[PDB]
Amino acid sequence: SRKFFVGGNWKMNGRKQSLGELIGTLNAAKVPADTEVVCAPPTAYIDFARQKLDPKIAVAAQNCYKVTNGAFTGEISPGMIKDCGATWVVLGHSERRHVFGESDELIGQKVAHALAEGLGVIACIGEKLDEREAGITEKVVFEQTKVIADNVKDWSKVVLAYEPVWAIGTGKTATPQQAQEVHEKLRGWLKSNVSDAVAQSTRIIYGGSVTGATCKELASQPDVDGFLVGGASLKPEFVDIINAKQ
Amino acid sequence: SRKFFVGGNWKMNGRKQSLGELIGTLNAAKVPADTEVVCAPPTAYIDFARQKLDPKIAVAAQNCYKVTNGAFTGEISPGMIKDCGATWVVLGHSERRHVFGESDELIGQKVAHALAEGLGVIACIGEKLDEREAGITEKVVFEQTKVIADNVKDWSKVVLAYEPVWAIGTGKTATPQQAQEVHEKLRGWLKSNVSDAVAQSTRIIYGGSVTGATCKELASQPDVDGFLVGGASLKPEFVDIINAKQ
Ligand SMILES: O=P(O)(O)OC[C@H](O)CO
Ligand SMILES: O=P(O)(O)OC[C@H](O)CO
Ligand SMILES: [Br-]
Ligand SMILES: [Br-]
Repeated sequence: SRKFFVGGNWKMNGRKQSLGELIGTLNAAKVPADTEVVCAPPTAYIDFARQKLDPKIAVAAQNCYKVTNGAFTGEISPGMIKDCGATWVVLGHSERRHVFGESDELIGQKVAHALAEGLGVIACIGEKLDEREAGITEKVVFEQTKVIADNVKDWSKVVLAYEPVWAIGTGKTATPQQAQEVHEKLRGWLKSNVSDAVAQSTRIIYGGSVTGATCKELASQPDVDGFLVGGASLKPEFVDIINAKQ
Repeated sequence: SRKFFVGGNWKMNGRKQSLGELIGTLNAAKVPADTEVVCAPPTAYIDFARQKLDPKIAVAAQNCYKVTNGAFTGEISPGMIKDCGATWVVLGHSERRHVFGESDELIGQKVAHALAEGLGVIACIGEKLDEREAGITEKVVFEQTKVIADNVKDWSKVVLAYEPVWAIGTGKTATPQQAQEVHEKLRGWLKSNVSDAVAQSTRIIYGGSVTGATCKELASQPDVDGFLVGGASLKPEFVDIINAKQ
């Protein structure tokens, strides 16, 4: 079976004192069996966080660029992420796509480079409000997933994260059934376009709203394999989400 | 007189071993009198670099966002930069504007927030090839400088960096006279729109091509107050640029 996967995306939050406190709480949690936990600190704290987190929890960068070095003020490369002791990167997050304008083409190029350099990738996909309302959820997320898949040589290194962007900051609520419906369609895409084996083994994690009170029900959806958690990842509640299958 | 200012923008280059070596070379340089030196490491290495650089050299972040915390995967805030021991940030660099799409509006908002939080800002301006060819250099760089100035409460915390984007990756060469001409126009803008005192005291540094062989002549231009150095900042040659007024 697919190992349950819980990522905590700290986004642009934290300073050393409060992140050290958060890390103490996470280090003290008992990670259940067949559960994989990854935390993504702000870029200025990747090295700091990796030093303080126990190795039972992996560290991800929140983003990277598509070449190993160059004239890209403000960027970091996979080589730097590895040099700081992290082993994952989040790519294609909805904030990168829709606040910072990152294109599918660029995201695919980043995926190829990060994977070639030995990182795991949490590759994020999701449709916006206008896309959902127009009925093109499948067309959008299938094209996003195709670009990712076109840049993957080794699917063991990839986790897909579905973000219901249409239900984040819009007034719409995504129900667990609506989440499950998209996850099933994505898994069917993998079966038809990559292979049945890849479809059965790839974790597809949910990146919409999740709390301690809702995580059990979401995790019980048959095609939801874990979470990419936003705000709750900064709080002790994150430990309850780690235990959503318990 | 205006203190000569030399910034080294390492861009997306370096790993701990080679950056430690570079830092050893810079620590061993004798900084001449009335010369201010600032180095901008990749974001993953701000803290590392500040720990290894002697305090005679300041550390800058290569970019930041416009609020202190929030849902901005891949960003860092001024509060995090200060928490890592850095005291400057580079804002508006041509790669952020023209590779990553950062608007003037956003740059002004970042300037206001970084300054309010106590950082110094190296605020970058410059016109592209099509703008130069259309004869609108002044209109472009004056509007960029106006947005910056509209977000400055304390000009002692600001350095302006002119980047001749029209002469970077285009086949065009900016001559020292062409650089001086723009720096003079920018200083005249400050006189007419801020105050004569601000015009006389604000460093306007050159962000075009500079090497050990050309730095003396550029630094001798009357309105060129130093450099924001790109590739040479990764090499021992950077020490010769520090000494361009000697
Ligand atoms: O970036 P989000 O997740 O806050 O939502 C972005 C939407 O596309 C709004 O344009
Ligand atoms: O970002 P530069 O400095 O390499 O030049 C960008 C130009 O605007 C090309 O569009
Ligand atoms: Br805080
Ligand atoms: Br390297």
